[PDB]
Amino acid sequence: PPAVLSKSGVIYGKDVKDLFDYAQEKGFAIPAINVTSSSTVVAALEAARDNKAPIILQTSQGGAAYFAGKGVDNKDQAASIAGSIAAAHYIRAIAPTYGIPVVLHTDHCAKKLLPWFDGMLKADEEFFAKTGTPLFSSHMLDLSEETDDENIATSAKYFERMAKMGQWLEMEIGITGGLYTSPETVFAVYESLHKISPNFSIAAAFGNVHVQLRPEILGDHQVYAKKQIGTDAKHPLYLVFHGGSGSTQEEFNTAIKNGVVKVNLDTDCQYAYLTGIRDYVTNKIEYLKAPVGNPEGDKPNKKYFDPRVWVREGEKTMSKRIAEALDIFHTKGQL
Amino acid sequence: PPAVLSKSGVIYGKDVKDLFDYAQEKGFAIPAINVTSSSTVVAALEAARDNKAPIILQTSQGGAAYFAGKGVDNKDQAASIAGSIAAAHYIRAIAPTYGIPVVLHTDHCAKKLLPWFDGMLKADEEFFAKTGTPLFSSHMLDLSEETDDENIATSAKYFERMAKMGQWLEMEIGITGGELYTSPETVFAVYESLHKISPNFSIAAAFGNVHNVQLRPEILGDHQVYAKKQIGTDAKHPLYLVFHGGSGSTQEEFNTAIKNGVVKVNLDTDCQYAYLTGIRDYVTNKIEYLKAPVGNPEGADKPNKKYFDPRVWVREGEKTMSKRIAEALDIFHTKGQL
Ligand SMILES: Nc1ccc(NC(=O)c2ccccc2[SeH])cc1
Ligand SMILES: Nc1ccc(NC(=O)c2ccccc2[SeH])cc1
Ligand SMILES: [Zn+2]
Ligand SMILES: [Zn+2]
Repeated sequence: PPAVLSKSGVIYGKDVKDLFDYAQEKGFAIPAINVTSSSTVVAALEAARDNKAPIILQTSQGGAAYFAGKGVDNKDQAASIAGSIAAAHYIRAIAPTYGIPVVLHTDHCAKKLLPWFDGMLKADEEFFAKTGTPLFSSHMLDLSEETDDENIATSAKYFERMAKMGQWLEMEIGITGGLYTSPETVFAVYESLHKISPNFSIAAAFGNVHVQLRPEILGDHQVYAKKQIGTDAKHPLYLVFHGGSGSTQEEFNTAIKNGVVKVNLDTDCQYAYLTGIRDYVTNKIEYLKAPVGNPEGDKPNKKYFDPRVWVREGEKTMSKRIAEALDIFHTKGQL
Repeated sequence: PPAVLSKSGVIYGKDVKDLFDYAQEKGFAIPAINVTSSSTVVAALEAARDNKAPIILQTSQGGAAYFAGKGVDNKDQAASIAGSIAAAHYIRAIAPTYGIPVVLHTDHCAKKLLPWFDGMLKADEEFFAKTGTPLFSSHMLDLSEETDDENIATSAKYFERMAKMGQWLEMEIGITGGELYTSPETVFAVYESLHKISPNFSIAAAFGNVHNVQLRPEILGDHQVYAKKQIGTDAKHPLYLVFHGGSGSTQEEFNTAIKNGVVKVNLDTDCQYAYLTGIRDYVTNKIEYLKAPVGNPEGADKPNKKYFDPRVWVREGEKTMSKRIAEALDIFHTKGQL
């Protein structure tokens, strides 16, 4: 039973691999929560701690720039860089308080956003040089629109640099090549990256739109790589499940059995966080400065407009949503 | 033209004193905004960069506990400690991007809440020895409900720890006795004992600023005149004074306070309300705010993702909070001072 399960805070290095191996041994996936604010970070960590689960927090390119603020010019990725770095420091500072291991990750980065990747890496190296761990646990590349050769080459280039800090890389491959992702395509991703380090996961195109979901193809990848490596391991790969919301428990179940360790579903969470604040539409009569239907012409509506009151409703409704995912992915109780 | 006017990010030590001396001399005060989230930090920093102004960000005990999460038990001030620390790293990390000096401060901390103060000072000291600077620019102590000699005494001991780091202390004193407005005699007692330790401190007196009695910013002039003669200096402002919680004061009441040497003004309610308004005004798109099924174009065939994305509606509250902050930076003549 790996030490990572009894740690609290952001985890790095071997702790990330041990966590993902544990997920595969025990048959569970860990949801990946896009976070855009201290308030969405809080809702995710709280859902995870209350369900005694590990969790992945990730910033997308736009989430990271929202952490910087939308009024910060982002023509040259300076806002995604600075904001991903500020979220990283915030999350590291508060995450230990929730008593759970946390994987700090960054989301889709296609070729035209590699300057944002570049900025995080430099920061990671800096941090790594003075503290012994990088700043982010994990990064994603999504060169799936490039040729698979170019995607694999560029991933590998970045991965070499990432492997010096034992940092995890998630990479996405699609159906471009030079319909689903063929198992031999996935294996070429494995062949290059495994040469550098084992610390990497693959998001393949298996009907997950983001005409039908084909989670069993993830098993064909695992079987193909099984026979190529000559191993008895059921799961030679670490697999990731992107988007395509509305998939049922059986679909998530065959994907997890086939070695998926991580599931991103961001429209679910975005909508969930709105509802609690949105339903604070019933208190609209008490939502002007003094003037309230309840009593006074003259009442102080301060106990109603305090953001600590209403924002907490979105946190509450996001956290419940994440609690559902945590059970559906069998990650509840796993610590 | 002090250096601090040209710096980006959270400022410390003497840069704080410089900023306040420059506030006192050019006749402006600086709004202190309560933050409870990254979103609300962003709103304050954006309004200050947009209006070329320095700004103070502060976490109340409850705001700091909010940054940790309401789900985090706070019986021993634990949420308030972790949350303010985590706000400090976040604010320190993002503030340089907005290009303005930022005072990172903490709000009203009474006797019962001193564990929160202990936990913050503990973290400032570790961080100081690692880096040469504390986490927080300044901290506030509010022991006004305690006897006045007990207030000056606890505040002197804490101020002696903060002065190793060059940290700024703001202390509040009320109308209590121990051996109706704060007397200039009583105010000078505070200055007497704290100034021996370091000059990096400001004072919040009870001058009718409810939080019977009328608002009297003229007594803060009485404070300066009393101290000035009792010291011998000939400068107008031997005290750094702060204006707490001035519910709807006039422009002239604020001008009186500023010219009597107030450098810092906080009023929490307005910001809170302003942040809400922008988000509350996304009640005009209620019909687009359930999943997948939109009134406007097509039910269960037109997606609502682009409207319920929090990056959209939260921004609206940010924008209306910064407009109010911008109006406050005008009112306190802090606009454009960089
Ligand atoms: N009924 C139901 C359906 C789907 C889900 N999955 C999620 O929410 C999820 C998954 C990954 C990341 C974030 C979330 Se909020 C949870 C519950
Ligand atoms: N018309 C008007 C009246 C008062 C104010 N003052 C403020 O807002 C303020 C002051 C201090 C701290 C935060 C804010 Se939002 C601003 C505008
Ligand atoms: Zn993808
Ligand atoms: Zn006060």
